[PDB]
Amino acid sequence: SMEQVAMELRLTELTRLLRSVLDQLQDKDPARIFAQPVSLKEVPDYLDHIKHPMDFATMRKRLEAQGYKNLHEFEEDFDLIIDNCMKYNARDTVFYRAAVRLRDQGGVVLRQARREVDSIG
Repeated sequence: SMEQVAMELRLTELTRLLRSVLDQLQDKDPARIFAQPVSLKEVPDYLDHIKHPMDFATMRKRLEAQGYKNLHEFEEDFDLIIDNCMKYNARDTVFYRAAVRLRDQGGVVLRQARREVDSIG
């Protein structure tokens, strides 16, 4: 139907905006701490601690299958990256501190993305 096509054009445009948002978020992680999944070879107990792992590569695979229906879903996954790290790692670590910085800096980007998703519809 033409209605289905139009919904698909909206999904595609959301996907384009989310890709730019994701690049901007990942620049706030110049150390690449959050680039890839936590390795189960190197942290074999990780899944006893963290139930829903997340990382930027995993987000990127989802995005390119147009798997985010809205910004809420995308923010949930970004929040998991930060929140998993701040539970698994202690306050006095390079990992926890990188999370806090990504959160603070990413909040700016997300504040305007929420306005752009609303605005462009």
